[PDB]
Amino acid sequence: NFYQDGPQLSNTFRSDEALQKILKSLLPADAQKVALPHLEHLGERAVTDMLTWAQEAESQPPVHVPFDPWGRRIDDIKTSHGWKALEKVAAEEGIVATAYDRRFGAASRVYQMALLYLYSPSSAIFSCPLAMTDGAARALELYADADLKARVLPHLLSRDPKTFWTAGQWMTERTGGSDVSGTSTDAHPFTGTSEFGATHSLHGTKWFTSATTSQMALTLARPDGAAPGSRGLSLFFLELRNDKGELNHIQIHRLKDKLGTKALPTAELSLQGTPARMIGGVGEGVKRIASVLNITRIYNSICAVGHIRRALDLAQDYSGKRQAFGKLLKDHPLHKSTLDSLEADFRKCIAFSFFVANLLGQEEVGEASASEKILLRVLTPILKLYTAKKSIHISSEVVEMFGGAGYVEDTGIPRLLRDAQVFSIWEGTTNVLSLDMLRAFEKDQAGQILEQFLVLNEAGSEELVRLQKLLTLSGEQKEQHAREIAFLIGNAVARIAMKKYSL
Amino acid sequence: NFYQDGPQLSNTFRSDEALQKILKSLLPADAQKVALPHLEHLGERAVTDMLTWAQEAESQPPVHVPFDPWGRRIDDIKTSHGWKALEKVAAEEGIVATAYDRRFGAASRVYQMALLYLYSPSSAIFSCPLAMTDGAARALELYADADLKARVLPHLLSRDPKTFWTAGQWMTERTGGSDVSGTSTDAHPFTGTSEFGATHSLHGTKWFTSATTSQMALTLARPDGAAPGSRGLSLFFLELRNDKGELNHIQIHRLKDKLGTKALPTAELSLQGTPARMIGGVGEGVKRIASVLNITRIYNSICAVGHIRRALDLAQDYSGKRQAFGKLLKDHPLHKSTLDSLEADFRKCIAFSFFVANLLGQEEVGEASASEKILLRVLTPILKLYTAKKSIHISSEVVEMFGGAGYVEDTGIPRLLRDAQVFSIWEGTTNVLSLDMLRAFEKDQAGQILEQFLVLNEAGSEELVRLQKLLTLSGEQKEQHAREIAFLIGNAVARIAMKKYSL
Amino acid sequence: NFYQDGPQLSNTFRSDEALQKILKSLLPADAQKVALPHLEHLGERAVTDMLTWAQEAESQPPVHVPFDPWGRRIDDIKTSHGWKALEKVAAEEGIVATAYDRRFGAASRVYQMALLYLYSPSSAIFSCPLAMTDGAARALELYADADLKARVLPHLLSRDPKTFWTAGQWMTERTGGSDVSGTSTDAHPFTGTSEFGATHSLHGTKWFTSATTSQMALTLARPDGAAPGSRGLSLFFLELRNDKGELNHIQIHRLKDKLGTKALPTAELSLQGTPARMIGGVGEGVKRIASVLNITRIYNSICAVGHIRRALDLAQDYSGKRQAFGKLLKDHPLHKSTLDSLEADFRKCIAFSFFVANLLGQEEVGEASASEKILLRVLTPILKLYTAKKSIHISSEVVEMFGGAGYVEDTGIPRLLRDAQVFSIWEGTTNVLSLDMLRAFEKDQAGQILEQFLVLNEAGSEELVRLQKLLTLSGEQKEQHAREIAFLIGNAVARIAMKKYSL
Amino acid sequence: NFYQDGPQLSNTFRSDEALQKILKSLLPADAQKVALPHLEHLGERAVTDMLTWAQEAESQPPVHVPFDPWGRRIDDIKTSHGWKALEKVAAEEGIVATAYDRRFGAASRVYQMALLYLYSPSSAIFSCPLAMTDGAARALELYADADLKARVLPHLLSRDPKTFWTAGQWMTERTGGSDVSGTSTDAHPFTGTSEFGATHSLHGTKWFTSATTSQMALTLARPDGAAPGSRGLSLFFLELRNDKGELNHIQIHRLKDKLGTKALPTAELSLQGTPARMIGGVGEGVKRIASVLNITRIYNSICAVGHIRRALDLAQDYSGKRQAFGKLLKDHPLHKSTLDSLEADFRKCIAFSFFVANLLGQEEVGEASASEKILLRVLTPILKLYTAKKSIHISSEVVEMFGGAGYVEDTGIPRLLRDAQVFSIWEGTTNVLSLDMLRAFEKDQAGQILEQFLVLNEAGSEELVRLQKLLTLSGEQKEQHAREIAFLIGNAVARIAMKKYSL
Repeated sequence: NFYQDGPQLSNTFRSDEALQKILKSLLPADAQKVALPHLEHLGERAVTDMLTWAQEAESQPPVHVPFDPWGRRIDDIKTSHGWKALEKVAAEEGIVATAYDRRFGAASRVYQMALLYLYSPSSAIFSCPLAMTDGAARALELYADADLKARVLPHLLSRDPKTFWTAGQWMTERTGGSDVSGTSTDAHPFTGTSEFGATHSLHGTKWFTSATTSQMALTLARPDGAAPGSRGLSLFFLELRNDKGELNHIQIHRLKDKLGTKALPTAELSLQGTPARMIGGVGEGVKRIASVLNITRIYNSICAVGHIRRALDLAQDYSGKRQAFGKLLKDHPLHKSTLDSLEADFRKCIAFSFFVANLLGQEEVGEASASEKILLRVLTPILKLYTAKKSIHISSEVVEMFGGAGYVEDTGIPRLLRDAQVFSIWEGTTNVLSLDMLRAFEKDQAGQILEQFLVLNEAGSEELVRLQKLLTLSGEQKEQHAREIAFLIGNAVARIAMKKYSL
Repeated sequence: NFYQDGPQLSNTFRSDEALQKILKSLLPADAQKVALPHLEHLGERAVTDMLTWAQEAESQPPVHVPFDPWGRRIDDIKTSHGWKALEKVAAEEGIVATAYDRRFGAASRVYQMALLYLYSPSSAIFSCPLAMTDGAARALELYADADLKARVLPHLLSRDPKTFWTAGQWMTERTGGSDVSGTSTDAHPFTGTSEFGATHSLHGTKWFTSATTSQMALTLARPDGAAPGSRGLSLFFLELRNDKGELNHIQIHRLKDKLGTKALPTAELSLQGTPARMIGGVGEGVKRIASVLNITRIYNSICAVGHIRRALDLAQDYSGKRQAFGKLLKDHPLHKSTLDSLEADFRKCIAFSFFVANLLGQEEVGEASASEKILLRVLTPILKLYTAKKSIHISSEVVEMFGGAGYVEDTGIPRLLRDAQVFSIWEGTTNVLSLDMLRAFEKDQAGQILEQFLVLNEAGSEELVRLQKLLTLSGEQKEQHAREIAFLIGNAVARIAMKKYSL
Repeated sequence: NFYQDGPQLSNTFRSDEALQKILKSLLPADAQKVALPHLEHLGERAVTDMLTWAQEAESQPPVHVPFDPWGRRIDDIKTSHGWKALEKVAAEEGIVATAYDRRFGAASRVYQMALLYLYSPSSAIFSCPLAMTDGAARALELYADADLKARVLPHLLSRDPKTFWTAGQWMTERTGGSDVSGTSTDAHPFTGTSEFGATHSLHGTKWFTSATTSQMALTLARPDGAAPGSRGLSLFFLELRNDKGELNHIQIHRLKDKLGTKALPTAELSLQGTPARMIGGVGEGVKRIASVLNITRIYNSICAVGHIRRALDLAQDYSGKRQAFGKLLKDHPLHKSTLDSLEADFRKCIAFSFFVANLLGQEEVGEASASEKILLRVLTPILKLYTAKKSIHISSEVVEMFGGAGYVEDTGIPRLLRDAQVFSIWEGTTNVLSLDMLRAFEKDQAGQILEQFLVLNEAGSEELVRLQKLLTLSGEQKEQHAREIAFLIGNAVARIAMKKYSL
Repeated sequence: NFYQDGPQLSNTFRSDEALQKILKSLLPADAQKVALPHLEHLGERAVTDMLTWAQEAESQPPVHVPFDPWGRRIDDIKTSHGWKALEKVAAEEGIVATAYDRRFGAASRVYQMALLYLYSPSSAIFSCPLAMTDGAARALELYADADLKARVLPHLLSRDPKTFWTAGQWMTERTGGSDVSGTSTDAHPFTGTSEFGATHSLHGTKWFTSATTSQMALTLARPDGAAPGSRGLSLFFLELRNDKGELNHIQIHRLKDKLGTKALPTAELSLQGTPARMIGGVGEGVKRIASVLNITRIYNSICAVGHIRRALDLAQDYSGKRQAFGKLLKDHPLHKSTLDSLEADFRKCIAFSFFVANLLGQEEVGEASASEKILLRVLTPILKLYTAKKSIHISSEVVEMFGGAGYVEDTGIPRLLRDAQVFSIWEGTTNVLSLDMLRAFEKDQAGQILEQFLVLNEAGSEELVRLQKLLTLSGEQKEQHAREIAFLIGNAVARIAMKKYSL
């Protein structure tokens, strides 16, 4: 008799007025001429072939096969065809490469982040490998010798699926992930054959990694003569496999069985003499990898806001199809008010995100003012923790908006919450990033540069007045209030950005 | 080399100063004589044999076996030994029965709810069957003929596992759960044999049920020739199986694959001429079933707060074992402030819950004033939506407090979020209960009785002023503000209750 | 250190001297011109893309999805991409269609059976659907009205994957498969709409079926008012789905969890008013369906022998790679003698199979003598039970030849035994076919025609003497000796055929 | 409507006339007084609580958990409660210990083998650990120092579940299992703490083992100064865990996913400095472990015949419940003749098995004549390969006797074939044991002692005449015919034993 119609998606570029308004403000005419048709195309893929491949990957999670039938240690990771297909899309659509083709100045990074914004929610979180790939490319561009750059960058930035590499970023060990000072991976001097000029061999265990689907990784290790703690750490480049395709003295222990991001392989592994090449100098590892973090944290933000948009698209569509007590849900004043509130949060998030992406683009093309560089540094952790918390809140409300159906996995709706919860954890928790914000304040007059910016652009906001009072408090009291400070700034900046983009 | 020590629990009665303070206020001396050692005993089981049985049930979810090997339709649901054991615990510890032994007046229900509070978080949500069992006993006690009470109550209230029955409550159909007016299950006059005086046969589909875990159920159906909508619905009692152990014309379609509560069988089923007995008169179904809803909503609340306590117990213990940047997490001011904030929320929730539990007890022993009965009616939906939202927020924060480990299933931590999300959905969503609160106001001056209660018991405040101003608004403006109104009231009653119990 | 190299296959046409000798004897020059390059091509696919697709299908068995997420009964069966691909191969390589292109007279069927012989062992038993498809085409060709032939034959005999249909054959019910007289499926007159001229609606349960893999099926049912037993049964044609792709009143109960053939969906289903079209007259069902049985039994035989060849190819290759006590296994006299014995059995089986395949071809093009038609009738059940038993014996010996590895599933070797066991059970057990042989003798002097054939074609022998003595026995003594009689005949015909083909 | 009744078992002692006749011949009066009531009791357990525990273990196969949630390598093997329960039965019922309590002389081993015969088919192959436990106890009794015997034998032979140990026998490596000469496990001298007087540390990989549920194991290793090949191998004792329960430098790679014996943990593991104690002298390992093989091979035989009896009990019962073509299966002459033939094979197997068990008992109490010791040596491999092949043949026929149902796993019938196939592989393949027979012939005039025995007890058998002609052939021709020779002897001896026991 009666059966409920479930939610349906529509082209994600055409359905997103906020994104279109933002790009009209941030993209110059020559950029729009190329970007808008590309984006409209990607928006179509997001609800057609990508959507199916993502569903396929989520329904067939990766499997570790440590041994072949005759006892050879192979450490294969079996993935779905859909997962492999989503990697190919990332290459051919230039989801990473677009940022590094800086034809459009600062707008190149904006255009790229718009591609990521459409791609990510339909990628089964392949966007995580892409974040680390982008971060790795920038790090190599900034710090690596010309020969290493010549070998690796054409792969990371390739638009050809056959040559495209992704990178892992292997920073977490059992001792800590927030704090890497306890890193126990040793780097012994290495003299031998290599295809990339390896200088050391690495011995240690990496506790969360993206396993072996990536061709390279960056990691931290402690050379034989180095000091303890963070300043005995150097940055290292390594390749996972040799010519023939066998792992370079890398052993996978197991895959993590995770709350969400289930299509994404996350492994514990051991480096057992893995050949590697030091980048930068002894002791410089932590501060050099800091430029990988800035990019991955802005990826995380954009992916979290794309996730919000996907949850709300499903909720909006359902609200026009589900009836209760005589009315469609969208026509119940309380239900509509809840949706409106979530959409308002979304608008803050997407404006804030692209405001920061623009700042990032400005810095990457050398056109950022001293003030803009400081703003980028302060706002990046704030953006990340802000959009992450919002994406979890919104995903949970959307699960509840579907009622009982929201709690049953074959509707696809519980995944929204399971996946969203990752965003406030990966690349730094709310508290770790709140403290990074407080430490950004202590350098280059950054607290005052932020204050001047807020006074210049919206002196009369309710957030600024409260924020000023908090910023006068003691050191440890500011730490205790660090979250409140972060969200006041995030909200103040979101409002400024929304006005700037006419949202 | 280094391995992190994971969280450990300790006796849940001794470790809970809040619960002890509340019980010292609410239980008279004679009740304490019986209750406190029972609770200390149950608090030990909660972290020993129950914890093991719950883990086993969560690791071995129920499985539907529709057919035996020779083609007989049997619709068996295979469960773990741990799940069966937790059912035995519910009987022998009197997790339901304690409330119906009313020697301690209003305190009998308070004592029972303290038992539930300790039991639920170590029950793999067997507490859900218990809520529906308790609700069914109350409905039968209030409305059923003497012969039906004599048959069924000794099973529902038994302390002997061999005799104990649980009940299902089958309201939800595909057309709706919030709104049951679209109920399509027909009740035809029945003149066949039964063991319980069946009067009708039921034909329809019940879309979320507790499957065949229960020996009986209450449900709604539309008798032949009855009016459309909720006004044509009657309340029906049925038993699931006959003498031989065969399902009484009930077919299980499948089990739901759920976000959480995975040990709990939740089934879609069809009634295919299921004999049933009408309770009460034609047209009275929804109003009679409200006494099941009120009890299950208070169970939900107590279970949500027990869940919060469990999440925080794990976080607190971990915070004394995990180090970062040289210090235990508990010694980082921001982490400590976050924990303190979550604990403050916990204290509001438990005080509010037992305040309402005491009111329920008062009404059940006939000692509640007219105003207190009205308070109970108004505060029950508020308590439910209030504690549910807090439980989800706190579980998500606790997941993030464990960092990466928090996101990995074998630590047991992701389950906190997956399970918590259920609390804001079953037995009513936030918005549906917000509206139930608003309809309660429009009956017997309930809004005015509520307001006098808040004014008498708490000083003037901006929140109070804000609430009074909201309560005068338009029909539709009150609806738009229904959530804000509910949380304003919830916060006020929580403060009042915390003061009363010296928390 | 040391790791054993596992078995490898090579092109299955080039590696099979027996098959090549048989085809040089049975195929005329014009047939060889077409067939030999086609077969060499298929022999390559059998060890490349087909082998990969079969492994994938065996590793991802079909899954029944009875309900969509919103409660619609859809009864989907999800299969692997590999399974779908192997269906495409069957069409494009003309694994069925080749027989019905009778330009080469009796040799068209011989050529088709050579294709099946190479295809089947790398098909994850998709060859089972093909047998039933071939059988259905023959039944329709022989018995169906022109309009039904015009509709259906272009699908069954299509070489285009977009147009190709397979058929199921639904005979078995819970009461019996060997004996269909207890068939309980009723056929009521039907006056509704259909796309194929349906005359009845079917109501009953079919206990082993190929589920919804097929677009059509043949089945038996009892029309209203018909006699009891097999004499009341008629043959029915039905299509599984309508225009919209919805099942035509067919419900799938579940898939069988089988010892082997795990990639093949085998379902229990209920016909719940399924429109169907009677073929032939009332009471003629069993006799008309015999032309499906005869073809499927010869398919079974060829598939059993292809299975034997696959098992021995693996054993032979392994025997040239595995060492024990200083020598390759092939150089141990006892191991070599065991292999030689299994190979001698293989040669009997393949010669016997193609001998009967040639007879089938002769009859299908109208060129078979009266005696040869009778030989075909007698030898078909014998061939089937004979090759089946040999396939099981040889598979078990090959499992043991691999030693411990033979018993471990990821080597692929245990599957040889699990799959082989099916061959002696479907389309008739050893005893049921032994009795079919005995009833065939009692019709048209068939026993005497058989005996003259053996005497003319083979010298006198103790086996021959033993057989003649058995063929004169009592009604019940012949039954007790039915197996011995069948294997005596099978061995005699195998020797005669081997001599004829110079094996 | 119609549903088939499935097969049911009855007390396995009372239902087995062949076993009872054998024990009346082999057990003296004082032995029968104790044994027969014990056996009747075990026969009841075999079809009640053991049957359920075995089903439970087969439905919940063991799982390897290499890491705890915090990264500690624990290599846990999770087993079902039923598996644990079947171990307890083995201890309390004295399934091993009974043989070593030699109150009844040679009849003690017979009584024990009768217990094994009833136990094994209902043990989910826990009888395999018991075989290795028995073998280990005998080896220690024969060759170990008094102090080691004092420590270990009370555990192996315990009737108390709390103190009972099982043993593994770790002889197979990747290089070979039939041939152990390629053993690569090194034994370095060890000086340190041990609880059992360890003398060496072991380094190597064992390719098939019974994992970590056993407390001890025997294995072969090559000391630092030893020769290559088999005479550089010494026999070693080791314990798997220390005081606290952690593995003694043993790492489990994975469990095998096997054709059958699915309840039994079979693991690949590495010895990584595992402390061990040499038993016997350097170079003596292979010949000392030969006395473990003799016991495990007779266990295998008895278990294989118990397996035959179980398959036939199910088939016999089904044959009295399934009808086809108007008659119960048992009443169809061809079906009855097939059953009779299988039962005749069973009678040969059980008589042969207990004839050899009696010989074993005679040798263990020092009462075997020179001729009887030689007969035991020659007949042991023959018994093992004979009963194994018969059990596979009979299991396959029984699967087919159940028709389609026989091929579907939830009937329990396919397991009969999957499990039976192990018997011809473990502890030696048919060919390896056939060659061991031929080598037994070359010592102590053994071929002539066997001939004299056959001439004395049944000169007129058809087997002897054929056997004599084969035994005159050349060395390599005897090897080529080794299987035929083995089965002729097996059949000749089975006939002699059947006459001796009045079967």
